[PDB]
Amino acid sequence: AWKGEVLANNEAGQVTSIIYNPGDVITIVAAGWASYGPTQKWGPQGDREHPDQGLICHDAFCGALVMKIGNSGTIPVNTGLFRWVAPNNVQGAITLIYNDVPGTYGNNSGSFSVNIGKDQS
Amino acid sequence: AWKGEVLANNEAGQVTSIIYNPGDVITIVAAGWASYGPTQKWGPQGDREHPDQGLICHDAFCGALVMKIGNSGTIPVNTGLFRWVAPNNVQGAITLIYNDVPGTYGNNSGSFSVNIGKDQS
Amino acid sequence: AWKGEVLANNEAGQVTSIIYNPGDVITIVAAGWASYGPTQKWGPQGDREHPDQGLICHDAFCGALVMKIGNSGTIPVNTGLFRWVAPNNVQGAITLIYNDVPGTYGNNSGSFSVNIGKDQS
Amino acid sequence: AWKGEVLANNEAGQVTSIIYNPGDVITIVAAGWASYGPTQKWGPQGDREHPDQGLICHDAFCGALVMKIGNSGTIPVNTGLFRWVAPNNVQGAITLIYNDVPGTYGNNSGSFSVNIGKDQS
Ligand SMILES: OC[C@H]1O[C@H](O)[C@H](O)[C@@H](O)[C@H]1O
Ligand SMILES: OC[C@H]1O[C@H](O)[C@H](O)[C@@H](O)[C@H]1O
Ligand SMILES: OC[C@H]1O[C@H](O)[C@H](O)[C@@H](O)[C@H]1O
Ligand SMILES: OC[C@H]1O[C@H](O)[C@H](O)[C@@H](O)[C@H]1O
Ligand SMILES: [Ca+2]
Ligand SMILES: [Ca+2]
Ligand SMILES: [Ca+2]
Ligand SMILES: [Ca+2]
Repeated sequence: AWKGEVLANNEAGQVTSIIYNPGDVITIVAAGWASYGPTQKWGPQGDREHPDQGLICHDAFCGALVMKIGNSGTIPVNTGLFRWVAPNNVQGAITLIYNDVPGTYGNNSGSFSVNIGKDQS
Repeated sequence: AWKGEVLANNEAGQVTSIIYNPGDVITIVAAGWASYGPTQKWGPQGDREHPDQGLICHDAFCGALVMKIGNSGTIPVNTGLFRWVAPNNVQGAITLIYNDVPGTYGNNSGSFSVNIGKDQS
Repeated sequence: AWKGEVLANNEAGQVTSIIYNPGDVITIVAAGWASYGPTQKWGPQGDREHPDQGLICHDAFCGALVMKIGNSGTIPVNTGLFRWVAPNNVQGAITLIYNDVPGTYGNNSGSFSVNIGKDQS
Repeated sequence: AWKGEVLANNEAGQVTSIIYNPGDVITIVAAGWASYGPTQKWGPQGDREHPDQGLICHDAFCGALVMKIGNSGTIPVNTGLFRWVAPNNVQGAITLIYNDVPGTYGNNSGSFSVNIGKDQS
């Protein structure tokens, strides 16, 4: 299992120790408070009012938690994944990432605390 | 395992099929958008910019997801619980509850989708 | 999870720390060598070439591992149960027992080693 | 998980759909009756009274269930493995094999039924 923090201002995100292998079932729980610039903070689902101005993940709000598995495209995590299995032919290390516009992470703040584990399968 | 909705304006909470028994380990993941009044909506962590005016759970923000197990006091859930074990002498039906001030539920809207599962022990 | 030994000579059997509750999924793995009287020893499946002369469990061979959940009747365990749900409504402490005819346990010998845990549900 | 059968006269063994990966925890439960040549049949622990005359696994009796993980050596399975981690960092597909002397499988009969699953990690 893996337990850690994902920094909102980290454009490259956080490569965890979790290698998602074919057939794996995983569970992720994410918590905390982060900002993509404003004084205000949002949780791992991000800001439902802010427009997508070129986000690394277009299927989640600005300020949401997302991930990559190996060299996959971005996949929404939001508050977490419950006994989740990946789409075909997706595998590799899980990288966790705050959803913002590339080049605009510098004014970000806060973090999410995240637990990942493998479930029975 | 249980999957269901928890309505923000339901003061009674939502009873799930989950009976928490001594020794049980559980995982909860909660998602979605709800309001305790304002036209704006918050995820399962609630509104961190709002004061506690006599909330059912003082250990969570207003608009947060909370729970009771049998006749326990309120326990925070927020975005979820990862492989969690209850305090001794806490057991019975899990009821999920939106965190608000009692009697002020009428102006609430939205809801959270919540998965609960028992883990290996 | 529980690990312990079940003696062939114990007509009372072995209480475990596992309480089976409705909806629980369990796994048991049993190993070792025992006898209901003969010099030869058998594993937890017992002796397939021996007639049933009034065994505590008619659905398993003489010398097999069986169990009770609370005050249920006997349920075969044999070498174990993989991610098993009680097919009947039963509840309570699992007790493990060597399958022999009551009062004939005085010539029995050996024991089985047994692991039991609850699985995700 | 994988649910299948292992035939006593299959010298190569049965390749399963389970790929053991680094960090995996597995549970195996095996049942049934088989023979390495005699009339009698034995369970997945094999015959504790038969000498080792060059068995493919020296850590298990003749007629026992064993396996290989990738190009590992033979690993005893017997009645099964409870929440088990592979030693020495072995990894790869799990192949299940009846323990007998190489070239003497031709007179074998019966089978074991086997369940394999991955556990939480
Ligand atoms: O839309 C994303 C964008 O939102 C605001 O304009 C922020 O101040 C920028 O840093 C960037 O995060
Ligand atoms: O702080 C609790 C309180 O918050 C706001 O004022 C809402 O209008 C009320 O309905 C109540 O939910
Ligand atoms: O059938 C059961 C019976 O089997 C033999 O007769 C044994 O010697 C007895 O002690 C009893 O275990
Ligand atoms: O020791 C193993 C050996 O045992 C007997 O002699 C069998 O007939 C052989 O086929 C072989 O399985
Ligand atoms: Ca920004
Ligand atoms: Ca309200
Ligand atoms: Ca006896
Ligand atoms: Ca043979």
